[PDB]
Amino acid sequence: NSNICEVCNKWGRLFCCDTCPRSFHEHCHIPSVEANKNPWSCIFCRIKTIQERCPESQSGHQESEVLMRQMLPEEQLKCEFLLLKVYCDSKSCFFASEPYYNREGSQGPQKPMWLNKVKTSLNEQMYTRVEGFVQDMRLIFHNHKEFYREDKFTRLGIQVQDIFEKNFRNIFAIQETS
Ligand SMILES: [Zn+2]
Ligand SMILES: [Zn+2]
Ligand SMILES: [Zn+2]
Repeated sequence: NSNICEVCNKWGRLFCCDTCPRSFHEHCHIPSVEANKNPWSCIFCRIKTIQERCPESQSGHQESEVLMRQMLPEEQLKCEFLLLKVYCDSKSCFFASEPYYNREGSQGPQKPMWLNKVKTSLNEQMYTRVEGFVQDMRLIFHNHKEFYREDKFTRLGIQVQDIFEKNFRNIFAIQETS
């Protein structure tokens, strides 16, 4: 196995996947690493199995159809993995925990949102459709853009949203367009 956490790139108390070389901190994996289960397969492995069992799941889809899907187990898993893909970027630190807002010339968002809140909402099965999860995720970046206005710090929201959007298109096999 790997000697660092796949998500945060630090050593520590690591749980090792049995079907690939990745390792994880307990709460870096999503879902949190399962208590028993020998062997244990990580989320990357579980996502790969879905594709292999239904090759046609990789043909192009329309975003509007994807968002209306019910959060059955496979969609739940895909949203977990997309969330994990954002935490994999170090710039996710800025959007992880509950923000606060006191900047001259700006007002905080009406509906604050952050990664750990989305993590909890997945864990607690609070989303009934993919649209719920994607809306909260895009809301994180949109709040940041509006609040920071012309400060160059706005760019951090563009950068992390780009990671989200590329991974969304990959994981849910969105039809490629020009
Ligand atoms: Zn970690
Ligand atoms: Zn694995
Ligand atoms: Zn099939």
